[PDB]
Amino acid sequence: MKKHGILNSHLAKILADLGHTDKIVIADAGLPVPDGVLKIDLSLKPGLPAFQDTAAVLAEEMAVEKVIAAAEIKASNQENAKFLENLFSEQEIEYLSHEEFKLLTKDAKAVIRTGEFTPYANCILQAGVLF
Amino acid sequence: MKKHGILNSHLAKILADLGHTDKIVIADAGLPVPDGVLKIDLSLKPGLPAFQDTAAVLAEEMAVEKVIAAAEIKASNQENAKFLENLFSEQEIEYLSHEEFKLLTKDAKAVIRTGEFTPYANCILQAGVLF
Amino acid sequence: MKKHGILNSHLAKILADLGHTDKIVIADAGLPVPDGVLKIDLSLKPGLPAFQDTAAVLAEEMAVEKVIAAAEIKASNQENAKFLENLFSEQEIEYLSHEEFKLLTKDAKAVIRTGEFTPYANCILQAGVLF
Amino acid sequence: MKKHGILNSHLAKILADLGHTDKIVIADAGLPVPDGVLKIDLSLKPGLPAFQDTAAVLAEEMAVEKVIAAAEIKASNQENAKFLENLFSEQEIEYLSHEEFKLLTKDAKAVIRTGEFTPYANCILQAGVLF
Amino acid sequence: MKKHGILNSHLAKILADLGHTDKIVIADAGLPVPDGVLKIDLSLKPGLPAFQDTAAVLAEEMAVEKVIAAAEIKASNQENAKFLENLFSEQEIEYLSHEEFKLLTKDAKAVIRTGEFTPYANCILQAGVLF
Amino acid sequence: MKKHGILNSHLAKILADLGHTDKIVIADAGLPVPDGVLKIDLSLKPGLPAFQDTAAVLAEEMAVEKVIAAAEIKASNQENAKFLENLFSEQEIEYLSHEEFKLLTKDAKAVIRTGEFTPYANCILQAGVLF
Amino acid sequence: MKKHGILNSHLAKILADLGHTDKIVIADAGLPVPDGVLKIDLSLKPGLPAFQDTAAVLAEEMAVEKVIAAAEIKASNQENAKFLENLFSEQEIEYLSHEEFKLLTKDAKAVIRTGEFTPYANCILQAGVLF
Amino acid sequence: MKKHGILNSHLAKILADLGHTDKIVIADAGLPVPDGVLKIDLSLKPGLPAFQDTAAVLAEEMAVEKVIAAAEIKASNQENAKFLENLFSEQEIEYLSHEEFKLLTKDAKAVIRTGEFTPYANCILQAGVLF
Amino acid sequence: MKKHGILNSHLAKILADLGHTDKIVIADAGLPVPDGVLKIDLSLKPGLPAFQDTAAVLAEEMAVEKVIAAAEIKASNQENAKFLENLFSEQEIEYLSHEEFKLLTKDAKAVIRTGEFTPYANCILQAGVLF
Amino acid sequence: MKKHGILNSHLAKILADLGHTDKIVIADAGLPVPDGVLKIDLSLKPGLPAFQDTAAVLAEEMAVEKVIAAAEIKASNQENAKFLENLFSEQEIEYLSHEEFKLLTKDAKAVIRTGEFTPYANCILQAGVLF
Ligand SMILES: O[C@@H]1[C@H](O)[C@H](O)CO[C@H]1O
Ligand SMILES: O[C@@H]1[C@H](O)[C@H](O)CO[C@H]1O
Ligand SMILES: O[C@@H]1[C@H](O)[C@H](O)CO[C@H]1O
Ligand SMILES: O[C@@H]1[C@H](O)[C@H](O)CO[C@H]1O
Ligand SMILES: O[C@@H]1[C@H](O)[C@H](O)CO[C@H]1O
Ligand SMILES: O[C@@H]1[C@H](O)[C@H](O)CO[C@H]1O
Ligand SMILES: O[C@@H]1[C@H](O)[C@H](O)CO[C@H]1O
Ligand SMILES: O[C@@H]1[C@H](O)[C@H](O)CO[C@H]1O
Ligand SMILES: O[C@@H]1[C@H](O)[C@H](O)CO[C@H]1O
Ligand SMILES: O[C@@H]1[C@H](O)[C@H](O)CO[C@H]1O
Ligand SMILES: [Cl-]
Ligand SMILES: [Cl-]
Ligand SMILES: [Cl-]
Ligand SMILES: [Cl-]
Repeated sequence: MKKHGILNSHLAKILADLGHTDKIVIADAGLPVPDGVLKIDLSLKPGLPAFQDTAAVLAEEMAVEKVIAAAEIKASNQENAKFLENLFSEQEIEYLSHEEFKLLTKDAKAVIRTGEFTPYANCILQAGVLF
Repeated sequence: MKKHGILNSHLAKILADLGHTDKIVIADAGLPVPDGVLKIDLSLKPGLPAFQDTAAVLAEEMAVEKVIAAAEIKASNQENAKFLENLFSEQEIEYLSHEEFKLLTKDAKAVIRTGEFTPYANCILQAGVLF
Repeated sequence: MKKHGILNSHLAKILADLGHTDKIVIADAGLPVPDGVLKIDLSLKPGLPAFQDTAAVLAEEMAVEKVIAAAEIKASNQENAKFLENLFSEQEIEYLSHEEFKLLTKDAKAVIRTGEFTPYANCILQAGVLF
Repeated sequence: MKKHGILNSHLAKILADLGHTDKIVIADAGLPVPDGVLKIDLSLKPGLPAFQDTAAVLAEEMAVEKVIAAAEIKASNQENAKFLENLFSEQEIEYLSHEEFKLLTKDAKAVIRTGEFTPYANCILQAGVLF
Repeated sequence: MKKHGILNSHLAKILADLGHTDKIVIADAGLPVPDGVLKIDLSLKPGLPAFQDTAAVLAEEMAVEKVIAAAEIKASNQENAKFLENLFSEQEIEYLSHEEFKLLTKDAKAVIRTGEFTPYANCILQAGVLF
Repeated sequence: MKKHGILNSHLAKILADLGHTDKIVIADAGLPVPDGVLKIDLSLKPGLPAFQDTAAVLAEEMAVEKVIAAAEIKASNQENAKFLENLFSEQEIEYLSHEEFKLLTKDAKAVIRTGEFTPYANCILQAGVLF
Repeated sequence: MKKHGILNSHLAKILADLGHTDKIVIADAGLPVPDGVLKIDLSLKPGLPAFQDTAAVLAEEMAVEKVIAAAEIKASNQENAKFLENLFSEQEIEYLSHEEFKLLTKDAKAVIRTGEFTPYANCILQAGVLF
Repeated sequence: MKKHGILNSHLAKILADLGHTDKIVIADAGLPVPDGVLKIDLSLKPGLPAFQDTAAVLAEEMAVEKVIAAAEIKASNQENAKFLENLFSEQEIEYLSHEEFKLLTKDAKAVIRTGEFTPYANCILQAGVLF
Repeated sequence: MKKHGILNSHLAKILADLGHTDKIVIADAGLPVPDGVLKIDLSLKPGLPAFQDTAAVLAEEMAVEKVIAAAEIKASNQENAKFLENLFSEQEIEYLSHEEFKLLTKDAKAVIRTGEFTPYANCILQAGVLF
Repeated sequence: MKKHGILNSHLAKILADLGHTDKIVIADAGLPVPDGVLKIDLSLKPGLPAFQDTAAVLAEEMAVEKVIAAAEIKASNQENAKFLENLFSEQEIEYLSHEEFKLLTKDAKAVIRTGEFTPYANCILQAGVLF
């Protein structure tokens, strides 16, 4: 067995190919996935796994230089919005309209679907560099 | 969005094709997957999701006529062994040696990998019929 | 066997991947299917299954926020036009010319072909969200 | 549009390649489909389409020289057992145990899944020749 | 064996998927086939099969709404040109320059190559509707 | 255009790869095709193209060292049986039961389906060598 | 074995699909091949096979109506330039700059790589028609 | 970028899928790779990378329960044989003849080719379990 | 461009993957190629390229450990037989019956077709090791 | 085994297809790889293989007519910037902004990932010609 890194086999393969500026998406159960973008569905049931649990694991296994989210999250999901601001305190966090956000997901290497059943609980993690 | 059934998109597709006697495997993080058998990895980190949570969701979404498990589970994982006996009280539960168990997984339609980090926490669910 | 959700295996797989705003098409026996769009043909013979039977089952298994149809349906197929109004009384219904309608089918995740042999008996169901 | 023959596009493609002795299977909603065998699911809901309706359409679009069903159908599904005898008057009807029946389906060019929710409502149609 | 419809298996598959306005092309031995368009070659030797024989069969198995040919056919192949006018008396026959004709072939579902060794013996059949 | 050789593009490709002892099959409209063997269907309608016309073209474009046919052809299809004897007078002709003939088609590089509607009008052409 | 036509199996397949105006390229060892264009490499070692030998065989097996070559060939490779003029005296020969020549290879059905080690020893053969 | 685990992207994907008892092979530049086994070639030039460098990195990123090597390594490659003994001092090391060794490579998930130019410098690492 | 090694791109790819004991076949124009074995056809016309020319090039670019040919070559092709003996003076040359020779070709990584039009001008080159 | 040329099997296949002006990229561990471009990862651990070592091997196995690097390398990576100037003395070295550089990589036939952990250690080698 693999000794280090993320436990999920599908996710390990995606992280392995990440280069500077590549993007991956963490999404709630309702975000549509653009045609041609790989979808890894980790959901089991509503709320499992949660957006917070998934984002935390990725933050620990991936070098993130920037986080992108939809402005709407501040209005309909303060709970998760705060979590995001706290988790990525050192990184740059940009808010765009949800419409623009969706547009940006077309360039993602993958969309990770969580079981999160709350509004606009989605974010784009942009890969940094280790040197 | 889909109104009923299992939330996970990968799993929904597998359940959709199940016919009487078809088998699927729920497995801990260490079970090897036979070549040619589809692998759906739901693990996020050790213990998430747990064997119990995964087995419970499947029991509710799939008609199971028989459950197969390795005798070794009774010796090294009484906790999960009891859970299994309780969850599938109405179904037939058969214990085989772990070696035989692995052999049977070659005929499964899929292996669902959980984040369970305890010994022999694996079982084979054999599909029943609705009429 | 799968206990909940739509009975058709091909359809279950499509519903499983629907995200907010994704579209699927229910078509009569004559609608052309754009290249690149998956076609699931349920027809057996003229009139079986009917547009009404198909649309009703889908309404029960999918959360629809908007319905789109060709304006020509009102004048050439009153029975079915009324059926739609009644079935999706709570959703927004939009009428476009058949020409524009056909153009929209290019973005659909799938086209479900029925055995319907009456004019303009087609519609686009746009997925809503569960939270 | 195609003027003659069966309406279903998927089925038309299967019938087109049929040669003397090739086999296709008409199945109820529970029959498991062997790996590698093409599956065409026409089901919409329990009981639609019915085994009888599907078998009737195939009978008039395909030259059948022999029908094969499971003996169990005579005891558990007398109504559909009679339908077959009546529908395939001139053809040779052979009965086998359900187990042997399933073995034969591995050689089928395709399995057509109906919405039939009654025990052992399955049969294999063996293609005849037109000269 | 298949009881009704066109005898050729490849062609039956093409006709089965035809929807209103879909196009197929019947070509002589020299017409180039655009990249991406399926080619079904029925030629055996020069003159076999003939343009006329192939067109006659398709006219009988397909609902033709409109026929398109190159104006050059009237100048260099009056024999086949007259044939076309008579075979499709009831349908609309449009003449375009051979150059425009070729551009339209790129939208066809298939090109059927015949053994015809006479100039401009090509035509596009546009599918109609059965209701 | 290609100046020499067989006119049919599909067949030209198969002949191009023939080595000493490779086999191709010419079949009537009813011969079943083993799974995995390429099928090139040249049929248009019953009797077109005929078994005789197809065999004659192949004989002229391929170096045949041996011909294999079913014994049943001599009694059930005298006309074609005589034709085969005349066309391949130089080569060795071997007659096997039809059942044994069919097993042999498993090793063929391709089965050419003709429009022939007369019994046992099939034969295997075994490639010879040009030096 | 195939009695007539070009000996190379790869090339025989390309010639079989040629229609009026289709193009194939004969190249020296250095010509780059555009992505998506089939490359058939016949080279063995420098000078084997030569540009001249390859062009001569193709000229005898393909109906060429036009030849296109880079203007630079006349000054940098006089020997081959003369050869091209002699071999294709009947057909139309057009000279374009090498850069423009390369853009043209994008539309070729295939690039045949020879062992030629002399500059600008490339040419495009445009298919003619046999009637 | 991925923060933890093995640096090589191809290798990370292989490690991610390892289950208990799965095998991977580290090979010198001359070992033949069985058909069907994925080959990841890390060689740059003779001696780079070395067997020792490769084996050491893998030992750090993978939980190995058993090592298998060819007995011939002890006599023909003492330096490397000793290196293995030392590196995997805590694991079980099994020596088979090179012939039997090669047979075992057929079951490997992958063969990692190094730039090692010394005799029998190959080994099979058998994955252990983390709990 | 590639500076060193064999000039042919297809062949370079085959040589690159060769491991100790791997086999490639050099064949005359009539040798049949087993299903599943890659065929690289270098033939242009009869006699070009010659068996001798092709074998000479491979001998120079590949480390040959053993050579296998059919005994029949000594009887019907003494010229090429002597060539082989001289070219591979240092290597082991084994003669088997042509029938056994053919069975061994099924294990080859590739068959290289030459333009050789003389009997039994075929041979299997078994790869050696560079250390 | 292959006697001459680069040792890496993956790289050998890429070099084999190189034509005049084709490009390959040598990258550090952080460079993102455009979609559709082949990625060959040689990295083993940070610093192995090094940018210099990889570039040196490619230089002697590939005819390079022009090198392209990012201007940023001169300021952030002076050591590797000098290496390049020194290694490619005769070749033309062009510098562009890192952004323009990345755009050019979309046209590369492949990206070779090294274990180089230093800023802007990337370069594009443009293939020259051998005559
Ligand atoms: O689920 C997503 C969003 O988070 C929001 O709920 C709107 O619909 C989808 O786009
Ligand atoms: O992880 C599984 C078992 O559950 C046990 O831990 C032994 O190794 C694997 O087969
Ligand atoms: O069948 C469809 C329509 O419903 C109408 O019948 C016109 O032709 C097709 O576009
Ligand atoms: O559904 C089929 C049978 O008809 C019976 O119900 C038993 O299970 C399946 O094999
Ligand atoms: O064969 C076709 C035409 O019918 C005409 O002969 C001109 O060349 C091809 O385009
Ligand atoms: O069509 C073939 C035979 O020629 C015969 O007609 C019997 O059925 C098929 O096997
Ligand atoms: O090899 C070709 C040309 O013939 C010329 O040598 C220049 O480089 C390539 O484009
Ligand atoms: O390279 C391998 C071995 O390590 C040994 O060198 C013999 O040849 C191959 O099998
Ligand atoms: O061409 C080959 C042989 O070399 C011999 O000519 C016999 O036929 C084929 O098997
Ligand atoms: O790794 C590369 C560069 O060399 C630099 O480190 C910036 O990120 C990537 O583009
Ligand atoms: Cl990892
Ligand atoms: Cl479902
Ligand atoms: Cl039909
Ligand atoms: Cl090489």
